[PDB]
Formats: sequence, C-alpha cells, structure tokens
Amino acid sequence: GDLWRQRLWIVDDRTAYRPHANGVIWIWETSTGRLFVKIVHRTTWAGQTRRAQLAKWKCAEHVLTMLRSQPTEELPRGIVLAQTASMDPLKTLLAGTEYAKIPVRAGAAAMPLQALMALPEIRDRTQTARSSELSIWSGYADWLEHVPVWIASARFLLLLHALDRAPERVLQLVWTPWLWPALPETDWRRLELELQ
Repeated sequence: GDLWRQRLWIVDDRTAYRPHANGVIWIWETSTGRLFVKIVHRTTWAGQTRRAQLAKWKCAEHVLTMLRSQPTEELPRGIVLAQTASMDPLKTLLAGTEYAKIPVRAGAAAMPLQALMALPEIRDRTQTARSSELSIWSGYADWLEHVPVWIASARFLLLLHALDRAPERVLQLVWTPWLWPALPETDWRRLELELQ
C-alpha cells in the first residue's frame, strides 16, 4: 500500500482493443487520483494485422504525449506498466528526451485498473466517441477532504478489485468530473466494509 508515497503513473492498456467496440487506455495518477481515459477508436484496428504490435506502440506513444503535456513539477516520479510488452517501446520513445531517467517498471498487472470499463459513465462516453478522445476524471472524488492519501488510494484499489470480481454488485452498492458519486464518509466506510 505504498502507491500513495510519490506521484506514480499506473498505465493499463489491456482494453485498447475490444471486439467491435472502441477500446480505452487508462492512466491512474496515484498521488492525486487523477485519471486519464484515452478512448482508442475502432478505426485504429481496421485492416490491422497484429493487435499486440499496434497496441504496445500506441500505448508508448500515448504515455509520451501525456508526459509532454505535463509541467515539470507535475511529472510522475515513476511509470508502472500493466503489460511488459510496452516496456521496451516506451523506453525507445523516451530515449533522448527530458523524460528519460524516469524509472519505468512492470508489475501493474496485479491491479485490475481496466475494470473501470464497468462504470456506466465511462462505458457510455466510450462507445459514443467519434474520435480517439482524451478525458480526465478525478479518481479520488473529494476523499482527500476527509481521509489521508493512503486511505483514498486503498479505497480506489478496493473498488478496482470489486469491479473486477463482482461489477454488478459494486454498481448496485454505489449510486473535472468525479468518477464516483458524492457520498459522506460514513457511507464510504460502510461501503468499504461491504466490498469484501
């Protein structure tokens, strides 16, 4: 439970190709809760030949673009990739740039960040997309008002795993833009207890 230490970027592209639907690449900023949803349009895959070949490089290029759009004080202190196949491509695209010597690590697989595909607001903004749209959500809502950073981080992680093992039950228990509904802390506590 040490993702609250520094400003890390968890990158998950395991939903970049979804059969006959727009995919998504997720970037979770651990310290702040900021979530980068990059909708990958279906035209990406039209006429393609290897999904891994294309996906790994588009993910690497996307991370490079999100880096380029950040101020130097808001650059991540580490980058964690869910799939190791994009570890080499990412490094290649960062060579020779100011973002080299930002440690790039694997092992985010243990974290089912892609399970956010189950939130109806995201799913609905995703399918109706016409371009490969970028949107930014606040994954910690207003939790940093009432809990320390490590609690908000852990809560988000518990939500991720609950969405990955019982998405309907999570959706039924819960409910710029907030990813979660505006609830008091007591209901958040009861929810944490109920989510196994």
